[PDB]
Amino acid sequence: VSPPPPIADEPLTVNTGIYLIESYSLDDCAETFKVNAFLSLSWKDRRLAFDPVRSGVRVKTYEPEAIWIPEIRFVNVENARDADVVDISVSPDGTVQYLERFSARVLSPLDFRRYPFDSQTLHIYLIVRSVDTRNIVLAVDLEKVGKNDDVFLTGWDIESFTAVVKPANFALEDRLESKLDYQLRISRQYFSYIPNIILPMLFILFISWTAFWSTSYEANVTLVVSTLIAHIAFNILVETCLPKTPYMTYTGAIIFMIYLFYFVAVIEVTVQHYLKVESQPARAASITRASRIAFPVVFLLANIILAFLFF
Amino acid sequence: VSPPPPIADEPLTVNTGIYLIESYSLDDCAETFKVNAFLSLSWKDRRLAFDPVRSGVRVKTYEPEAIWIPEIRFVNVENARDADVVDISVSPDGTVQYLERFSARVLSPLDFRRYPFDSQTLHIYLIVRSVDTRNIVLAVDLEKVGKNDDVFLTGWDIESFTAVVKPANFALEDRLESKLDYQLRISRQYFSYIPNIILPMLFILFISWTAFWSTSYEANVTLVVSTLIAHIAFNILVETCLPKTPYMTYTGAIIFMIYLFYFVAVIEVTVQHYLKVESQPARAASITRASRIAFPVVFLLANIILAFLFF
Amino acid sequence: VSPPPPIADEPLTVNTGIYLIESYSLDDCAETFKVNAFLSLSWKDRRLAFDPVRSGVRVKTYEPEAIWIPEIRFVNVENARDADVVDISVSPDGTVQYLERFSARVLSPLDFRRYPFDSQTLHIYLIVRSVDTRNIVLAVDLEKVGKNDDVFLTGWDIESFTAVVKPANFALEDRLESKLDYQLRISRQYFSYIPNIILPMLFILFISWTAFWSTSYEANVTLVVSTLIAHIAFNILVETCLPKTPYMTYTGAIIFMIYLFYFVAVIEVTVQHYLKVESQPARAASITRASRIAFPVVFLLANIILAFLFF
Amino acid sequence: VSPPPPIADEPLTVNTGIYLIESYSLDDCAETFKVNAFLSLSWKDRRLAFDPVRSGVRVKTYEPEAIWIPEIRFVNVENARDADVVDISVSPDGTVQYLERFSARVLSPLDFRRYPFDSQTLHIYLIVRSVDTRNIVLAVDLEKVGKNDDVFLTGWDIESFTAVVKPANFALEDRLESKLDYQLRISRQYFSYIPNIILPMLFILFISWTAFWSTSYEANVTLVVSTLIAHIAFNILVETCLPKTPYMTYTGAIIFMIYLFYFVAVIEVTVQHYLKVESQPARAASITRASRIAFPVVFLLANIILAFLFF
Amino acid sequence: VSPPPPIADEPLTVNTGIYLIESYSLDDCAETFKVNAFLSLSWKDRRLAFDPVRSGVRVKTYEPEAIWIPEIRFVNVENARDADVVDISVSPDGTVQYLERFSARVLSPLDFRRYPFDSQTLHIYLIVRSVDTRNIVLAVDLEKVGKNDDVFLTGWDIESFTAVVKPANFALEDRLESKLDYQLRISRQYFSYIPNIILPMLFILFISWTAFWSTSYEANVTLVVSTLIAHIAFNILVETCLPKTPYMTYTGAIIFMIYLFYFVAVIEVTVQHYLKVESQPARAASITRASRIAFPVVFLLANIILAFLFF
Ligand SMILES: [Cl-]
Ligand SMILES: [Cl-]
Ligand SMILES: [Cl-]
Ligand SMILES: [Cl-]
Ligand SMILES: [Cl-]
Repeated sequence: VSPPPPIADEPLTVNTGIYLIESYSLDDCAETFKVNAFLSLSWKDRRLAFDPVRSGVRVKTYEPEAIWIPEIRFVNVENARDADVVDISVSPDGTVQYLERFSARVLSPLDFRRYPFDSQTLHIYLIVRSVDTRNIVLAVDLEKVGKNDDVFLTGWDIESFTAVVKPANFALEDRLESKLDYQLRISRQYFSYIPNIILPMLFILFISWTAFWSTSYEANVTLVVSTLIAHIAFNILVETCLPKTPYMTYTGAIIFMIYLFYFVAVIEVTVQHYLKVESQPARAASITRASRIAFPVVFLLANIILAFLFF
Repeated sequence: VSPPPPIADEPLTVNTGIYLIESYSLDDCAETFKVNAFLSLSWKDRRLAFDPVRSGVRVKTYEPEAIWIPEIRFVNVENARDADVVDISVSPDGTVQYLERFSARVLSPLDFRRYPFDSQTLHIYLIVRSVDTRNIVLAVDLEKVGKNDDVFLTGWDIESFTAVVKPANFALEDRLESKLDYQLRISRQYFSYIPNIILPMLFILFISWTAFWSTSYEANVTLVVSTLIAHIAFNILVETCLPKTPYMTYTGAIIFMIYLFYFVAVIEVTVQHYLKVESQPARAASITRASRIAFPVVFLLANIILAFLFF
Repeated sequence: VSPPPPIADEPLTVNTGIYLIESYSLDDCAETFKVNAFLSLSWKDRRLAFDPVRSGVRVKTYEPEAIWIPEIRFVNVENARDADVVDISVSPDGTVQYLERFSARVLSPLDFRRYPFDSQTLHIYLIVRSVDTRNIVLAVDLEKVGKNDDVFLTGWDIESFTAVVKPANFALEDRLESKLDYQLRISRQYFSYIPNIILPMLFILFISWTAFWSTSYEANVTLVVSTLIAHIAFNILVETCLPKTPYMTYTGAIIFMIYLFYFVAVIEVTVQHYLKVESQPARAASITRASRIAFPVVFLLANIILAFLFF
Repeated sequence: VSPPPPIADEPLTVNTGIYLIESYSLDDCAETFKVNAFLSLSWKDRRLAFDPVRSGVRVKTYEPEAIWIPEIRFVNVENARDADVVDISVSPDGTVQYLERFSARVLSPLDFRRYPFDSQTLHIYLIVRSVDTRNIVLAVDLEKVGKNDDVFLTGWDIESFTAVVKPANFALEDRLESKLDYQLRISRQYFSYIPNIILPMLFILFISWTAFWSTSYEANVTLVVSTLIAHIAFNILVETCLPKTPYMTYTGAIIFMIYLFYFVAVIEVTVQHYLKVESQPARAASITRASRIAFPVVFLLANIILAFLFF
Repeated sequence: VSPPPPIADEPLTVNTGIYLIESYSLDDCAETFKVNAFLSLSWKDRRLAFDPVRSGVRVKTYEPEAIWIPEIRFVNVENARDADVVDISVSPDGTVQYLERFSARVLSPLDFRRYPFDSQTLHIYLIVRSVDTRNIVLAVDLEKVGKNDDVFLTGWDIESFTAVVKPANFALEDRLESKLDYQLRISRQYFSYIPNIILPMLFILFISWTAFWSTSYEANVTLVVSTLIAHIAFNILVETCLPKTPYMTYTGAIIFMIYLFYFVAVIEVTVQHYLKVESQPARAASITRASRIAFPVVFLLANIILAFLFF
């Protein structure tokens, strides 16, 4: 079968709808997520119009092979979606109501700048390519756009699932293409990061600052260097796959700062020891006493600056 | 072929049954489990009724293509099930007995609050979407619901496999959906956690408390900081992928408390040393002596409170 | 097509055979193994019997579609096997000789109690479900059961590949099922565990016992605590994915004992130091001197008890 | 069908085009990348020519089976591509315009010599094998070569996607092969390596150099050996799967140098201590004082030499 | 169709050829490698004979379905090769020339005894099972055996790709099988192991030997025990998945020896300290002085013995 002909020169409108049944496997490192949903399609085919009285039914059911069906695809998918046609209904005026259930792995970039206090807009791009006999344009049927109440993404809060009504019409490979943007907004559940990651990492850093209440060089070396090892080992324990970004992130800046702090603490411990050995205890004592305040104060200030710069 | 028509207006009843053959890959991180089972279906189609005397047969066998079959799907699956039709039998009255063997990856959320002493109810939701001509409703054949004796889930005790008899009937995209809840009750085998994880982790923490029987600051620094490293290294060794939860868990609270305890132990060691150096040994001695009791007592008390709050 | 009818009321016997070509990927954690083999099937169909006089051919070759073939499946597989029909031969009396080459991922539970000195019996369960007209029973053709000489399983010694001749006949989903048990006996190659894992782990433990020849508390703390870190780090290096078991294992008991030994060694080091500081060197000296013998002796004794208890 | 015959002795020209829709999974370890693209093909088959006036149509649409299609394959793919034919249009002169959407895993070697400041040229080799009746030659339509604006490779800057116009024509197994080289130029986003990896690794090395301002052998041993552990632990934390190369790399040379530096620092600490103990403090003091300058200077010089040799 | 009949009772010869296009993913742990190659087949089927004058063609082209094709399989594959048929050419005498491009994961055992200075012979076994009407025998067409110049295996040098001309003909399940051995000779690129693994590991061991130039027990304990931790941590950093072997390997022996050396160094440090404390400094001094030579000498000697025993 070939596409329905226009009455006049008009393009064929395909009314679309996506209804989320399941969302899962949001992979931060791959920048992908898996979706299981309904894809509803609607268009007019006058060749399928009938008289309900002379035919004996109010609705007609067809097998996909029996009628012409627009070839709809997703742009940002890894491999083509897994689809099962659920229903094909034709109304007296020739209106076709198509419904399929599909599953797909969607490629959608993420912004890590505010991780782990970030929000993301996931995109699902629907596309149709025009045929020789006529142009095909996509539209959104808002009554057929939504999500199941029990839809969840582990580690995320689902904000909304909507579609940008106006399609993007453009030329690709010498034909017109009609593209729709379906948007899934999510915000990361940051709660667990506080007791699990941030607080223990700060405790380890605070342990190193005890070296400012000790004049024992051997003990101070153990304090600063062993806490540095504990910090690295803790980071191995707690690490999750985050991809390499061409921009600076909030977490990246803090982590770099923590390393810088271990380094400066070694400098202080080295300087305090050298001055004592070189018969200058007054200088050594005033540097250590200032460090007791300078280290937590500079750390608190830098964090406020970073929090302000990123949020 | 379209669905069988009704006698009066009554909906078509599809009698369901799921029999577990294999259960495997219960992934705590992904909150999924794989299942290999039988799906039995039964309904009556009058258009299939025959005279056994004329036909010379008491039962008729059909290929799926030859007859109308209800489109049954699973709600909480990653991809649509891989199914192999085993048998289709039609009796003289038009009763169809359908049987398939299928494999599916099921998405079912887990409650980690009581991990590793948790129990879970895994769900397998069966669904049917109604058609234009008639409404399709699902029913449970509790007799045809079971599991093979050899069915095992590594690390779990399988309690029961059943279904909630009453289906959930609701509207979705202008059509009725009939949903059945099949429930697989499991409880975690916690035994191994005691010698493998809990006891060695406690031993490492108890080692740090020996610093309260020593006035050597250099030895105490090594004790507390090196045990903190041992704790982290031990946690790397025994870790399993638990996902990040928006709620506090029993294990999460304990682990945080263990870090807090290493931190407070450093504080004590720092304070005891500072008072000795600042010519106050009486204060330093009474703080260390109180710590010998305060540390195990507060630890035992906090654990009882947490165990009470979570169980 | 439909099954061959019986002459008298006798069930149809399907003579089976499995011949191993390749065995691989024995996954201890998943409790699965992959197999590549031949599945030979043989049964009698009188409708296919032909007179060798007015025909021409000695044996007739058929395509799977042309004739009735029993639906044979594996019980303990993840997904249905990938099979390629190699040959279908029909002899004058209607004896059908079927041959396929298949690959499958088999789910077979393992007993870890004696790991790494364990032996396992891997099972491949063949099954047939009976039909409306007649009952189907499985049998073993011993001349068609075996394995290729080159068959190897990395890390294991293949003892034998046999079948339990008597099938297990039972009811399931209102029909008779005939199940055969094919057994692949294997024993773990434990050799490498001795130089790679056991010996270095013992050396690390023996290092901690040197603390009984030293009265230096600072050195003893480093000895016991740093060896505990070395032990944990070594275990991270050599670990393999053994699953969590509801029973105690030989390795599990030894590893727990090693942790207990590090703990008791800290106790001793703590006690020896405390007694010296509390003007009791005689007691401290006799505890350390006894520990020099008590630690290796108790360790040797406990190991003998455990080895006896598990073997 | 067989290929269109030649008018004179000329080969059949197949005009090719590749348009990138998605690029993902650039695996440095496997030296592979996944691609989702359009493959456009164009050639003339005179047997397909028609009269538009008689036919009443200006374009003819065909199913792949109905007409002869050149067998185009990729050389450097893991498996054959997953392709979906989108369009086949025939114009009155017999010009065929073919379009498919495909996904493929491409094997393309990477040069690690300049990692992480490297640039790579990814190759996608298109090939056609000639037939008995006629020679098939590939051509590029650079207009039909491009990429979607949203195409991204995590951690890389996509510079260009082009084709080398001249195909490589050669004999293989007694037939002509026409090969086209499609090139995807990428350059690694090195920014993040500076704060995340290089700077913390240098800080850890600088900590070891503080041993040159201390005469305490116990503190110096801890400084050098504990920083060596911190360096190794840090490398475990921030590391990606680079494959083993038969050539020396920039990163490989630097990392080796860092280990050599830890070794020489131990030598210095050992020598300084030995001379002091052997009543030679003047020598010990001058070696340590020279090391304060020698270590950073030699490190800065060697890095300049390496940077010059590799860039 | 069925196989071509014999003129007399001669077997059917199938001339084979394998031409390597790509080789990749040599997995040491799984003992597998992936291959992308051409499989060329040639045999005579007189039923396909034609007169070039009548047909107007000197060569005929067929689709796989249209003619009888020998069922060729690989013995040592995981699943079955997935091939796409490239060409089928029949000459007037009925000589068929078949060509397919395939991809396959091949299971081929590796000898780790000499790792990482090892060489391997990878095998690809081609097989054909004979039929009732006639025996099928495999042959090698040497003009159709080879590899593309660009063929590479990351981490390996490809020496040669050849076939053992004489097939292995044997009986299996009452039928003849004709097996060919295709051999891919490779040698490991060991270069990178020298700066990346061997040299840093030796440096760490040499650091422990500095304890023989120090009488400080506390410093010596830190030296030997902390280097042991560095060694283990380094091994975690550089480790690759070698499988467990029932035989001793060169690398296995060296690694065991390194652990033994750390153990004996602790013994020495323990003995030296004990003798000093037990008023025997002369003995302690001569043991330490002998160790300065004994440790590097015994290490150099044992390595020479091991290198001789393994090479
Ligand atoms: Cl799609
Ligand atoms: Cl489903
Ligand atoms: Cl199966
Ligand atoms: Cl391809
Ligand atoms: Cl194969």
